[PDB]
Amino acid sequence: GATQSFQSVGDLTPAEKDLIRSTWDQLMTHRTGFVADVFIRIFHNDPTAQRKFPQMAGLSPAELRTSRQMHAHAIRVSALMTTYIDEMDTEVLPELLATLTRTHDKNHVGKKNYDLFGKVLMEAIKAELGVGFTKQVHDAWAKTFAIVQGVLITKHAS
Amino acid sequence: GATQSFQSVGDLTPAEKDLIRSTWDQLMTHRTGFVADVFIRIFHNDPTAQRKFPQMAGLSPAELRTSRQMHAHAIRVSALMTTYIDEMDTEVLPELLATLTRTHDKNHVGKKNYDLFGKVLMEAIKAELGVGFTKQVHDAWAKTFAIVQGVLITKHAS
Ligand code: HEM
Ligand code: HEM
Ligand SMILES: [C-]#N
Ligand SMILES: [C-]#N
Repeated sequence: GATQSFQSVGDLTPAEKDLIRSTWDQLMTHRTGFVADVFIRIFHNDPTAQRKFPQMAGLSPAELRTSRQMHAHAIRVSALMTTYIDEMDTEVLPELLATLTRTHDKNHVGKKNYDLFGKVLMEAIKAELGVGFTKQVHDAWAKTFAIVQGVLITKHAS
Repeated sequence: GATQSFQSVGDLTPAEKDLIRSTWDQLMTHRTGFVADVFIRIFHNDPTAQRKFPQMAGLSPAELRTSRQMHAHAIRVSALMTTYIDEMDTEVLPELLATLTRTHDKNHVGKKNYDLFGKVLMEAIKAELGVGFTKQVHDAWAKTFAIVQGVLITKHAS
């Protein structure tokens, strides 16, 4: 329990920061790719997943890769993520994220469900095996998912 | 009452279409501009407005132009609108719009509230008085707000 200075308290650093801008560009050639991929994977270990997304709605877990009611979330979330990227240390990062915390905080998205996304995201970054991408991204992206994920709070405000 | 072919049944035409792509570009220099402007206006004639948006939440109708919890909706909705623009005759326009129809259809957004947005949008286009912009945009944009607005249905499905 805390009541803090609420900002994404230190967004890595300029030296670490810069990478997630030029890396995002590379991995977001594939708006339907990297994210729909990042998602079919989360759905394979977790059960709890495929039922809490209204439009994927319990119809067929495993069969995926792409088709109709899923190519929609592939982009929907991805241009809006290029909004979080664009607002990296730009004031409206609090108010932006909070309307999104209003979404997830409803259903029952918490600390369990979050460490599905954030380590399957780590695996997506392996398939772009252009040899050993530096350990500063293996700190940095881990440091981002640690401070940007709904600024940690969702149900954390008593 | 109908059960139709549901698509945005004829998105104007290539001849009319083209304009809303090169016009969108001009008017979406100002992501916080044109939309926050398009919105402060809706709020001046309608009462019903300023209370149904969770983040503008009843605190001060008239004072606006910009500040914190409103510069957030200014962009949020605008990159996602460049998604509808980008998907003009691209299959995922049904599934894209429908998750958005799921949002508005909840509260009580209907045919009344819609002809606030769509004629205040007409007025925004006047302030870009670069002399008399052709009557084909004064058909076309009127023809778009007539077929893209949550593909008309929201509460229209019995
Ligand atoms: C960096 C990670 C994530 C971000 C920033 C993100 C982003 C988004 C976005 C943009 C939306 C739409 C919000 C709106 O309605 O305005 C969304 C929807 C959703 N998210 Fe998160 N998401 C993330 C992680 C997760 C995780 C780990 C869960 C875990 C349960 C999750 C579950 C959902 C659900 C249930 C929806 C509803 C889909 C709908 O009907 O539109 N997301 N997310
Ligand atoms: C071309 C016109 C419009 C479009 C495409 C549009 C788009 C959007 C978008 C992108 C959202 C966020 C949906 C989400 O949660 O994922 C939104 C929210 C909302 N819209 Fe619409 N809008 C339009 C017209 C209107 C009108 C005329 C009303 C009338 C009442 C309205 C009221 C709302 C409300 C109540 C919100 C909730 C804001 C929030 O808490 O995020 N909008 N709209
Ligand atoms: C969010 N998915
Ligand atoms: C929608 N505003």
